[PDB]
Amino acid sequence: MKRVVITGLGIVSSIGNNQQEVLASLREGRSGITFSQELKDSGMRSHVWGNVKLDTTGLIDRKVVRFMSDASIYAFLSMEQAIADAGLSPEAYQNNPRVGLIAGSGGGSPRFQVFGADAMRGPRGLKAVGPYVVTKAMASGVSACLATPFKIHGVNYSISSACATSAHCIGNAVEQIQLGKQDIVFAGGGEELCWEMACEFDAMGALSTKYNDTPEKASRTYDAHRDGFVIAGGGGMVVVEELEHALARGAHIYAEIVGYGATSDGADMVAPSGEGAVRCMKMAMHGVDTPIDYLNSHGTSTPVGDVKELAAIREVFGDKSPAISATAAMTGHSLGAAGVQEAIYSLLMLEHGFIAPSINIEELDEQAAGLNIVTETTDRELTTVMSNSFGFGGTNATLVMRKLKD
Amino acid sequence: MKRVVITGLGIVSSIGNNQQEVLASLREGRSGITFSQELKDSGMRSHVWGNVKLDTTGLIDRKVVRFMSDASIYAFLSMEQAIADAGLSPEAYQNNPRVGLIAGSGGGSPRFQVFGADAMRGPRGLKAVGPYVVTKAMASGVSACLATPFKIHGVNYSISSACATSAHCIGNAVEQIQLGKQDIVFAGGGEELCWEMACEFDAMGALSTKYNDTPEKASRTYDAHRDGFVIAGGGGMVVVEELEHALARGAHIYAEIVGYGATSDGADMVAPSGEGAVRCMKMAMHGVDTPIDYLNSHGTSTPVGDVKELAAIREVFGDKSPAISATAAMTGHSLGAAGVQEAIYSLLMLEHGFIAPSINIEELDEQAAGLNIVTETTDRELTTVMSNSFGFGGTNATLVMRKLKD
Ligand SMILES: *C(=O)CCCCCCCCCCC
Ligand SMILES: *C(=O)CCCCCCCCCCC
Ligand SMILES: [N+]
Ligand SMILES: [N+]
Repeated sequence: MKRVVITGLGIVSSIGNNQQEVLASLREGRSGITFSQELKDSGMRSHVWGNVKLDTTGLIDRKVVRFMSDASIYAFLSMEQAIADAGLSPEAYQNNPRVGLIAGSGGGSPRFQVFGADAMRGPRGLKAVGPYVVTKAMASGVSACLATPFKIHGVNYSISSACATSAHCIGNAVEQIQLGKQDIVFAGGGEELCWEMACEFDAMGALSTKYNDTPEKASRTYDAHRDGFVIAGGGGMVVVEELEHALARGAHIYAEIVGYGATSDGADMVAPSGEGAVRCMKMAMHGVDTPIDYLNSHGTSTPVGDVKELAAIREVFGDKSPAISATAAMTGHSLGAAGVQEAIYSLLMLEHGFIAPSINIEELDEQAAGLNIVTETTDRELTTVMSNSFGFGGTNATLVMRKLKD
Repeated sequence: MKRVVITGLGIVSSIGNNQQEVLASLREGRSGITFSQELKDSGMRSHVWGNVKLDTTGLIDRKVVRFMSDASIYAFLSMEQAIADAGLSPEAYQNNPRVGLIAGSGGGSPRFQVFGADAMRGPRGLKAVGPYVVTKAMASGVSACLATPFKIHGVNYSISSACATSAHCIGNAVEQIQLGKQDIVFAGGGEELCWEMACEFDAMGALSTKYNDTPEKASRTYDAHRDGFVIAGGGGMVVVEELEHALARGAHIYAEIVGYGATSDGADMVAPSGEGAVRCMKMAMHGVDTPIDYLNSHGTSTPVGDVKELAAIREVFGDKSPAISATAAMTGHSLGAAGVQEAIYSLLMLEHGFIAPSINIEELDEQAAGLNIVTETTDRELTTVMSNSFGFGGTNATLVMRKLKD
């Protein structure tokens, strides 16, 4: 079939507003977690989050941004970055049936959905709601709000799968190219950050609550004292392109997507079975004749999740386990945007030959012994990398990226 | 080059709780629209909707339904029907890596999102929210809540694209089979019905408001006096299966999916360009050398939308325009669930050899002159049918289904 590569990337995360700032953070093992007065004031127990430190005011045309929620905004900015980074101009990607977009979010826009209901219940009713809430709150917001202004004519929809959302978007973009339907597909996603959505995770005891006094230490994947993930927001976009098309235009190729796994646990609603992850990674590794040098785990810093994934990793690789680090210990978990942002962190590590450190591991978990968990920025010539993304509903996604021969 | 067929269906709509009840409604041109005190009490101008006339209490295991919102419930029930209709036993589709599920909703669950925020702001805070709001409100709720209890091991995620959602879910399912990755994929979707979501549409003037005293006449696609669509809820699911696999087990085949189109307008955020729909239908018709005997239009009864689609149809078929009817005039528009429900209506028409009437046309719009809009139930031996689905963000989907030879 057709080979697929990544020729551009864009990102807005808790550790950087572009790939340069992100690279700097990854290398330094810098945390993007800060104290949130908003979460505290809402009555939550978790008072920390991975927020985007950027004033998006006036960065998007007024007539365009009026239909957008934060998830769409973060993704839109990420896409602008990706387009430039890919060296693409309007004449090449706009009004072109061979160019599409697949990007989504985990929950659309809880903030505007609540805004809509709150306004409607007010004395002005419909007049207070306004005519822009639907595009801001609908689940497809991220794809709709980008495909329209960027004049995309190809495929256009969002894939949603909880914390695996943007990982499946990328995988599906790869499939569109392998099917020969598209030459280029912008893939990724975004997720807003707000108490409206965060309080639901706190309500199920999934968020960290014992480290509010020391925010940068809250997310501590694999640490024996971890107590839940740190919610984060942001966006990310990658330019997925057919190999010949990319070579023909002299594009800059970060890596080739040589593996994509998507499976289902068919077990628990909010807990991983591990069995699904094993099949997902094996699927992504099928046909890959090179060993996995680095593995960017899902590792959101949860008691069960963290170790369940490691057990799955041991089952897949056995004794030949790759180097592992959970970037979430620095950035927090951006839910729907986690898949693309982590794929990007992995691509930056591959591009710059280094392994980001898995921070805040003061006491390694016993069930994490016998594995190579990197806790310090390590320079190394990586060739093949793997990134895992798991979401509620037993949904699993795995991406394997490899450098292209010279 | 795998061929794909539909071997089972399930549905919960405003016009029936199973395929038999729906068949009867379609043949009788019976409206599923009723007056809604809920919408009126909320302060809306639109007081009509296509509600599901069924008490779902106790129809799903307590431990399972606790994680579900209405969209998931409708889809779940639809899937139970589809499984039985397809004649699939547990050991045939469960714990099987070759069996997946792709289903979504247009907006997850506005009701539970608002519920969570409301509860959180109350005197009980987190305790009032409970630990089940995330799985109910997340955009992937429909796929997550079904893949888990049905023991799905293959693909598992939701495709979301506003009012084209379930149509893209079906198309993606076809793609998974064509890629040889799955032998069976349950595809479809669901959408809850509530003022929390409906008021947002009324706020942009998209819903009918001039026929509240005569509910069954509110949805009137192609009528010169149409004034917006009638919001509806419900679910639908179809069993997408590889041909050889279906034949081998002696499955009942409704039709083969011979065409699937998915395009983007790249124009207006909440209005169709028409140009995108032309490309979508043409894409779905590629290689289809049989004429379209019946076209189930998106036709949601909107001023601009109704005629824009007819213009696109004229451009695609020219002087060879097919018989057309908008089932939405009877059922209302179920948003994310519309795609699969309309594909099911089309399959029932194909299976039973008849064309459902496009009701409530008291005065045909002038821009619809010269077309074959069926306004009376008409028996006819159909062979190839087409169904269109369009959504905000300029997202387009078209499905073409054809009876298998003998
Ligand atoms: C990751 O799998 C955990 C679940 C994330 C679901 C997406 C975010 C849902 C927000 C709306 C519900 C609060
Ligand atoms: C169809 O294209 C019109 C848009 C449908 C969106 C359905 C989901 C909306 C959820 C958010 C409402 C404020
Ligand atoms: N990851
Ligand atoms: N349709």
